[PDB]
Amino acid sequence: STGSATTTPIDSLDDAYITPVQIGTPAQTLNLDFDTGSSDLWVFSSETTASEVDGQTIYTPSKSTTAKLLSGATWSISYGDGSSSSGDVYTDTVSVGGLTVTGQAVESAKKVSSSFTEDSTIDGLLGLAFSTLNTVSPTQQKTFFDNAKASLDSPVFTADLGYHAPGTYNFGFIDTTAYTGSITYTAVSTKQGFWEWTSTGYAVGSGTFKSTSIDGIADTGTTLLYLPATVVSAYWAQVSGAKSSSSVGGYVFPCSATLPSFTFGVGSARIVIPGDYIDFGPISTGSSSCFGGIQSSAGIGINIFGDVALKAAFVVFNGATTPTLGFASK
Repeated sequence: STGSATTTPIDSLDDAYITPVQIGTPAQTLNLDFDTGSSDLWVFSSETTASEVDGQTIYTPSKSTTAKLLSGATWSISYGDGSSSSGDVYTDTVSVGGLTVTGQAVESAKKVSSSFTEDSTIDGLLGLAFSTLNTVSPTQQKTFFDNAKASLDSPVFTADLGYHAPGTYNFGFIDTTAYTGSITYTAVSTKQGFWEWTSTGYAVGSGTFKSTSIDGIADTGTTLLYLPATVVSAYWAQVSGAKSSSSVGGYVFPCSATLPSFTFGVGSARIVIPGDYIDFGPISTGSSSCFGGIQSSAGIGINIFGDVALKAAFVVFNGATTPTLGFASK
């Protein structure tokens, strides 16, 4: 089997991407944030504290003939930005782009933190990191991908995020028309439950490539590119007027600037992030100070190849017995 679904930016900045997901019988379609940095499939629901729902589409398990309460199971998750959600668990039929999993753990939110409430466009998350990070207790649950894997033509999914445009998540096959050149594969460590890999270095604009190992995670659920302070400083030094602002919480730059590209290494190959991808617009409405798309990972404790990086590539999440990551230009 295979699946193929379009993923769409939630706003003009590509702050996140939503992908339609069919849950239950009859189908209830929710727009979920596919997140290769976490491993819970959770949804706004009929059980969500009413004051914490503001425009999201909710899953109502009582209206699904295939929903079954997973007795005793609870979940609770905290994300790197300080947001959180928690609740109980159903199993139900979940389909993505024509690909169907029966008995998928659907984590029903009883509580969500303010940033989820305040984002009316995201109805939940669909985790695609390794199932070892799944927060369901006392019986940990498998991701959608993990459940689908055996049925897939090939045990892979691919992320093809658009810049200011829709893209595609495919399951079970590699669309050879979706990228240019060849796919370069690179080793993955699953020891932290992430799609963790080592970039071979970077360049800023037309500058020379610096060969240096950068361990990080391929994370579709993170907006920006978080890299070591040395790297990030070298990037923003090429932008006149750019500075790190503690009050804003990162590098800002004059909105009048033309940003240089940023290249990262995948083995001997190179992925080029165009400068425009690194502009996340005024820090506040009407401001001429713009927020940078490359930020320091210092104090996060991990480097994160988020959407800014991933949207410059066709990315293969290879879930073979020994997982690997593939990157191609596109």
